[PDB]
Amino acid sequence: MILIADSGSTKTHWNVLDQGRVIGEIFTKGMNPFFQTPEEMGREIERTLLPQLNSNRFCEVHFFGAGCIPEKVPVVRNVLKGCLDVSSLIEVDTDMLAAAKASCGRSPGIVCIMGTGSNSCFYDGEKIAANVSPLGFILGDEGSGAVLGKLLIGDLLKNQMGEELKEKFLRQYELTPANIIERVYRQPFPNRFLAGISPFLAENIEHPAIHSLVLNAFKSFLTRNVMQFDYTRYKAHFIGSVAYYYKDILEEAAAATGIRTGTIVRNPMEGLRTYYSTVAKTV
Amino acid sequence: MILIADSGSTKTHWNVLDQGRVIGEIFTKGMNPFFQTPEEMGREIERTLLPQLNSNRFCEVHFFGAGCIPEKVPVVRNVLKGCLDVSSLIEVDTDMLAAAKASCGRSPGIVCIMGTGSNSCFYDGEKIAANVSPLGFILGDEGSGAVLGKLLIGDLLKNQMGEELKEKFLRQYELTPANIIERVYRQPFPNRFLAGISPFLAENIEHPAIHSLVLNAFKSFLTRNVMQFDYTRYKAHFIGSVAYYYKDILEEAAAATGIRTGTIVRNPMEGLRTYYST
Ligand SMILES: Nc1ncnc2c1ncn2[C@@H]1O[C@H](COP(=O)(O)OP(=O)(O)CP(=O)(O)O)[C@@H](O)[C@H]1O
Ligand SMILES: Nc1ncnc2c1ncn2[C@@H]1O[C@H](COP(=O)(O)OP(=O)(O)CP(=O)(O)O)[C@@H](O)[C@H]1O
Ligand SMILES: [Mg+2]
Repeated sequence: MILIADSGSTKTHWNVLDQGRVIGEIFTKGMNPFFQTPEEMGREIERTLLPQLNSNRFCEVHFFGAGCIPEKVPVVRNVLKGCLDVSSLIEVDTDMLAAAKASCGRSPGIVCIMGTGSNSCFYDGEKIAANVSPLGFILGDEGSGAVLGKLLIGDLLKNQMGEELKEKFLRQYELTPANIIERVYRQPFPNRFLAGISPFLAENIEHPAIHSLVLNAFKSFLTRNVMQFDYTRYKAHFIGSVAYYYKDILEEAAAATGIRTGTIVRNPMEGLRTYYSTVAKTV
Repeated sequence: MILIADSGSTKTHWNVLDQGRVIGEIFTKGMNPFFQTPEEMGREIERTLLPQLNSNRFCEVHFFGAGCIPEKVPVVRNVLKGCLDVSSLIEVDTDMLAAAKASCGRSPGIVCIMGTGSNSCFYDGEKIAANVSPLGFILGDEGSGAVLGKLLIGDLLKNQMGEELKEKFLRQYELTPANIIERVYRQPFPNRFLAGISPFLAENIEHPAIHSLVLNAFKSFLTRNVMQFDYTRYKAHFIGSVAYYYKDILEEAAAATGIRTGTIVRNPMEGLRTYYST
């Protein structure tokens, strides 16, 4: 009856709300209109989503994703209307707004995403009222998986972390220094590659130098992004796998910088379902 | 007459030496064999160097450049041989070895380059004996023009430096944030773009936040790169426009970190002239 989606770098999460039930665990590839053509997006829904659905008939669709800024929402709406039989309404907005709806519902707060990339905004309870452009894995995106990966690879290859952790990393991911350079400078989606090797931090978090890398990265995200908003007045909510799997260090960073922490959740899907059952039910 | 050259990402510096005199000072574009075919290098030499010479006869050529690793030495040497009339010797090596010969001559030393990129090595008096791979403008290249540019843009756009400096930057270079994202992530030579806007720091160095940016970047270069070497035994030499035009801050970084600076020079040409005169 209702279809909801949150689209990230790696995957899109789809949920169906129908007759008081939730059907989750429906995944496709990411669906970012800055990186995919309308025919690529259409091909992807047709081939990978529709087979997982009993029907393509829906009352409403609420699609959220990276790249679904104003300029791109008509494109995405178009793709969806061509694949799905939607009787009422198709909403398209950003992953950030999904994170806000999930974590804050209908009330105000500071909302942050910490996954492959990172992002932060002020949500007024209805819409994003302010935001800090992340700037990508090179210039910004502090605390993201990609930046964590960027920091780690720099530390290991420059021998900042000793021989053992370096060789353990290269052996684990079957990388040479030459391969890493190739992938970072000369292949598509280097941010994805870097994020993909960042779990090495969580696995080795016991090492003081690893713990420190993560702590400093997070402090950097908070001071450069979150502290731009009225943080002494509003809780900051965090959504994403980086936020979640390094939750202890994120709280440590917040205590050290002076930020009131709120929700820390792995993904916004549970919160979005709450949104569409409770608050958004009425409209 | 002998011809000496030091080639980086921006320029190739050439000197003609004859009878104890420097007979010409000539610039062409950079010639990196990883970024140019042998053909393209030949054309650039013929079109831009040769018109600036009054003969193409040299006893020796000594060409130093980024990318001129052993793998590429035959390719570069062949282009030079096909463009010039050299009687005795064509030597081809790295910009790093040029910095070493210039700053150290025949004595050991720690040698660093701080230009568009950065690099650090130990020179044993004859050849480079050890080095720290720079890792490029994303992963490494601490203290480089590219990285200074990267730090600046982040700081300005994320409002860490005030509104005035941000507006001044965007106005000066006729840039929007959209343009910047485009140039950094989706256009060729993003490191060159970043390095190309880095002079804004030198132009605004009296601003505390600007000075702070540069000091911290230099500290990071020293701790991550130079300190890998036997720096209490050898003084560290610095070659490059970034090392030169931020000399005072580099010395401050060095004193803060316990590194003993030697030579700080804009480029190795002076030193290379001394080298070939002994
Ligand atoms: N168990 C785990 N331990 C450590 N890191 C993990 C992890 N599971 C995932 N990650 C890391 O989290 C990052 C991606 O998390 P997430 O799935 O939230 O990103 P995403 O790309 O879908 C959101 P966006 O694109 O909006 O930033 C990657 O860096 C990944 O390696
Ligand atoms: N007067 C000046 N003040 C500050 N920065 C300067 C400068 N002149 C050049 N730069 C910057 O220095 C960087 C390059 O340094 P340099 O001039 O040594 O060239 P390079 O590193 O490409 C070696 P080569 O000269 O052989 O090409 C660029 O970011 C450039 O804009
Ligand atoms: Mg120059």
